[PDB]
Amino acid sequence: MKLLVVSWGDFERWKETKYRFGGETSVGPSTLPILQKVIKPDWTVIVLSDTIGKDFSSVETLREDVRNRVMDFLDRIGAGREVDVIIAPGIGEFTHGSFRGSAMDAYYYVLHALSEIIPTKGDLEVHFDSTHGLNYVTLLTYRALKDLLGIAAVMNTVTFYAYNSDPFVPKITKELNINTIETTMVKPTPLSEPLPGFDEYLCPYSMERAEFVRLKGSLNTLKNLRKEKKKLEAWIGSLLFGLPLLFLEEFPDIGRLESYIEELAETWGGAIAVNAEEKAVTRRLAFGSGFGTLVKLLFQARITRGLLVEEPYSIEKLYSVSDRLFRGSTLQRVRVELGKIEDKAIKYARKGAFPRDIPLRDFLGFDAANREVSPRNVLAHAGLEANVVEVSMEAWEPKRPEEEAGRHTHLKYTPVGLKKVEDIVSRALKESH
Amino acid sequence: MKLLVVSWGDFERWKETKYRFGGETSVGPSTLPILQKVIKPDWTVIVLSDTIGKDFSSVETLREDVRNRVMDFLDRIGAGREVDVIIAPGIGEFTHGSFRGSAMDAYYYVLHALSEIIPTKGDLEVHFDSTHGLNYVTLLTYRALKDLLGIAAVMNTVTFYAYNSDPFVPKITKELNINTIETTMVKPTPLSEPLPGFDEYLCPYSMERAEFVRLKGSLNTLKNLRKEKKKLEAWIGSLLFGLPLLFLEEFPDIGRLESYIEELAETWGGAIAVNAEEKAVTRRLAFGSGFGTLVKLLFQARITRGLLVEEPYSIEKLYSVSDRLFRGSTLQRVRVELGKIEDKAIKYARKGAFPRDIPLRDFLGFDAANREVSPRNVLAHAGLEANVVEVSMEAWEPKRPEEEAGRHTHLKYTPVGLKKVEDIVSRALKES
Repeated sequence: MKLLVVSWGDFERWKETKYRFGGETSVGPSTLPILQKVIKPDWTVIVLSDTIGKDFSSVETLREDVRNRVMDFLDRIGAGREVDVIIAPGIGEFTHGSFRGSAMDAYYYVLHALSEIIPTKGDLEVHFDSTHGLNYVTLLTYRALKDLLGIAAVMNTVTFYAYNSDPFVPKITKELNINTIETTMVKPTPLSEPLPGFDEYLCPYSMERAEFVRLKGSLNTLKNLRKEKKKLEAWIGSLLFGLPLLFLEEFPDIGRLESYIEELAETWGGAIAVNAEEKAVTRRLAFGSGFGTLVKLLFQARITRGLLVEEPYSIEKLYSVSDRLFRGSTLQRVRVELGKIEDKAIKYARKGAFPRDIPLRDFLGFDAANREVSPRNVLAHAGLEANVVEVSMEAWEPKRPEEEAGRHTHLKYTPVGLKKVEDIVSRALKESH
Repeated sequence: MKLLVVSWGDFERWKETKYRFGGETSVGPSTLPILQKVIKPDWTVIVLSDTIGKDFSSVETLREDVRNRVMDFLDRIGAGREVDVIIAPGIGEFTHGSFRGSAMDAYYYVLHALSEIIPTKGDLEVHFDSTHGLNYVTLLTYRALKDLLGIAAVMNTVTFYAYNSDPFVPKITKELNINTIETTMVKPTPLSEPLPGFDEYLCPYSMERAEFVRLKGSLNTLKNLRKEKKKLEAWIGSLLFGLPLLFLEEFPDIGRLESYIEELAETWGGAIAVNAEEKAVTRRLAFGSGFGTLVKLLFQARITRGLLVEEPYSIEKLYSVSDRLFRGSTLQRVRVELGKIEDKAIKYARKGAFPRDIPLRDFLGFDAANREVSPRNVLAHAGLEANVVEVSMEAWEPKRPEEEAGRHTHLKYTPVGLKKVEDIVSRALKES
């Protein structure tokens, strides 16, 4: 997959000029046609501001106005119609109208938009053109792209290239070169924010206190997220800290995440007041960090959903899951722990023994000291602490148990144990923020 | 400590307007006064393209010209004395001059500039304004800030704000609000990239390939990096993987890193050809990723120099170092491993036994047949692998061995062990 993303301003006010890029040459007002010719992307994404729109009879007429104007210009230049247009909420008082709201709305809207576009299977080569963009929309688009690509890198290889053209001088300019200003192999960065308190999903920009309290109090999301919060924070922690069994047992409900994001995103869109006479758009609700955390959580869930399997979890499965999610010293300590449990099963098997629903402590043969569940041991033993895990050996007739024991030995958290791990990991996630 | 960074283009062509910010109001051509009033910055930095320079006698007359007119403007709106100004290398054909070079030189030059300004001690509250910036110089400045603060976050609390104003639109604007476009607590991101091949410290932009090979061969930096490259990647690995004994033994020479950066910086500057008649600057050398990696490596070293304890390295010191340097599961893993060794030393101390210069495998009492040094065991056991570490206990008269053993028990890599570990960590960093 090759993805070209382009940050745009007022594309009608652009002058014709020449562009050099990849030994090719292009006469036109925009960088997009030569960028497509050289890079040959599988998909193009154009990111521009609401403040280009010249219609205030509706919020959906305002967008179709902008989308049409963009579709004309793509015919004007040689640009293909294979594109997505993210019409992001911009700010400021213009001659053709007025737009007010949180300036950070643009980030959260593009973040959510890009989460539904960037593929969640396969490698990503990403090209971002910033030549034509507004400073603040281009930073917030750059920030939103990077933050999602980082979650993508956990499971897949992600290369990111960024271009800007030579600055434009009215009639001195003969040919602007399109420079590469970044080429990066994107580091894997799993989500490491806890979900915030219920003040930080939607905030009131221009709305009477009681109306806001009614909208907030109407949201199913905030009600459910109260009871679910800890289990989701336990899942986030299982990627960050190297807990392969917690990852499987705590794997989120994608449908319920999809539900929360759509409810919050719909409430936002609905509270946009477009006053048609006086040419004015007020976004009376602002997005909060909690919306971005949900968008990112659902994107990390989609990226990793391919690893999930049914409820009997074998040491061999935990090995395979671990080799995708983890790297460096985290990957290696996980393998040593699975090693210790695996080697003990091989011993049990040579003796013709197959214990079932036995605590890991009894399975490894520990002393009667320390029945407490400390953060230390839960995090140091890749979440496979001896007082919280239950082991089951599915009976078989060994002949080479060294390669057979992994498929037949299953780990499970106890119902009591899982609650102790969720606290420790949830607290450890919040204490690292 | 509160810091204010701003991105500037041509600050003369800016009209008077009024700006609202944080229960305040101000009238001027720029946001800096009201930003400086509301935010009470302990220090301020301004990043401008050099492409606003007019007098092309040579390089020091451009930077001079640009610094003069800036220092005029900062008196016109009373921007105080607590200020640094970074004249970054821009490119393009302008009305009063032409500038040629890699577009990425402004990233590395500003990264270098910022690396000597940002405090490497105590917490940081960084405020960034992009209102008056060129797109690319503002994006590279933002990227350069984040890269360094991420390293500072290893050791200190770092909070970051970005601002941009409502657009100035000349023929309807009454007043412009200063919007906060970002509020973030900066995640600790240790340096996580190997040093590259000796092609990628300085690259020729417009130098004939025979002249480049000449000057690459005269740099004392690339010859001294030949030796150390592995020893430095080992150190980078020590933070990233949780190897606190390797962090101490491989702790780089800051004076020697300083001199490498300055030799690459002053070699780049000395390949800038200025033509007074053609009004044309040409940067014939471009900075490579490797220049960026050295600047970041020197920055991580200054940030953590405080953790380099005196010899010998005791289990108590390794605990102390570890507690500062590592978080989450990596910290808990390292603590359990030092605890294995400590608990052993306690048992020895109780029997009045004080083994001196004994391999860790004999101290822990291991089987034979396992003297191969694997990636797995070096990375999984916090670099304290039983075939590469030597233990000593300084004998004493114990009263509470559970408190004393920590202070009197010293670890170090064997000379053979350290070279194997360097190879394993260096390699693990390259596969990343």
